[PDB]
Amino acid sequence: APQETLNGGITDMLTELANFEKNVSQAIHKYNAYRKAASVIAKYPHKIKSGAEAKKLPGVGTKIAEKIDEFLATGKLRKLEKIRQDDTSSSINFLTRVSGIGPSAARKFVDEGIKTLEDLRKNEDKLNHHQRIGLKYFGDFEKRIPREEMLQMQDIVLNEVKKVDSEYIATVCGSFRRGAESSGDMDVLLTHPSFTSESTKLLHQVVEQLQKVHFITDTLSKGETKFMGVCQLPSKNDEKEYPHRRIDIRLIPKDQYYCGVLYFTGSDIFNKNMRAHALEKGFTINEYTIRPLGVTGVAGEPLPVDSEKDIFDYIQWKYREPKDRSE
DNA sequence: CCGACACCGCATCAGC
DNA sequence: GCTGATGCGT
DNA sequence: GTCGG
Ligand code: NA
Ligand code: NA
Ligand code: NA
Ligand code: NA
Repeated sequence: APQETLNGGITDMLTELANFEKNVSQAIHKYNAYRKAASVIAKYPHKIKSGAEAKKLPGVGTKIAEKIDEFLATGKLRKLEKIRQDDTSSSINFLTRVSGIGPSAARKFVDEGIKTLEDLRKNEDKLNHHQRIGLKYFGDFEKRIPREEMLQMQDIVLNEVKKVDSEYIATVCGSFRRGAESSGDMDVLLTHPSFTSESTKLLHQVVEQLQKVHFITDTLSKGETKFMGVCQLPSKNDEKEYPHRRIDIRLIPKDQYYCGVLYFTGSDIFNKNMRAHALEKGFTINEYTIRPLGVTGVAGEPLPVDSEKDIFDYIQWKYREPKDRSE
């Protein structure tokens, strides 16, 4: 985990570029290209001396190598400096930081003169439900969640779920499950023996109880299988109130639950490699199932999975702890 | 050279 | 009103 | 923007 001081200037630059591609130029693939470049460089255990050196890293190509050369010789990048001062682009880029406001909404807003949160605040009528909530908790949503708070949050979630029906199975996934010391939000995977792929309010009852005890404070979206909202830990009489947090709850069929827990636990890298290894072993693993691949490439019916290990067993790969799934 | 870069639930829009 | 497409987010 | 069939 090389200190940012190594190539932080370079990594910051690529990430800033990444954001403008995504939020202003609406070029999602260039956005991911810059992210990938910044990721590989952020991991590089050496202070980069030239673009040629960086180009050796997978994800860093001709254009980025050239930009690195400019940054190393001048300490900046003309194209980035210019776009920072651009009132329109900087505003569009900024507005996307509000949950619910994507590249399209941000452009539409800036086009009609709405460029700041203050502007947004004065124009509630132009915001949909999600966006109003995103505006309401703008600061809180950008704050991270200490593991200690994630544990208290888990305590409430697991308690209320069991209270609704002791047969529910709930698992808080994400980096939190891998042992991370901080999380950006809470991702809860829920299932019930009564719910399977080929079988016929399970989610509603849980969301409702969480609201009843005033843990869940707002709802961004809610259907029969996925809830996205806001929650807040109860504050101690006198204590500063805790920040509002983003929490998602997904109801998944029992027979596909562990493939789900596996995937949403990550990391994104571990998923890539495991899915790779699975292929060569003659298996295709996605978010919902693991299936065998015949000699001509024809996928067969999904294999029974009753635990994460079952998945690991199928592809000959000793079960690895979540704490060791960094890659 | 030029297509891939993931799949999908929900809220909401666009077209009929 | 219904159906499909789009925006957004994870 | 980068990769690769
Ligand atoms: Na490269
Ligand atoms: Na946003
Ligand atoms: Na954003
Ligand atoms: Na019971």
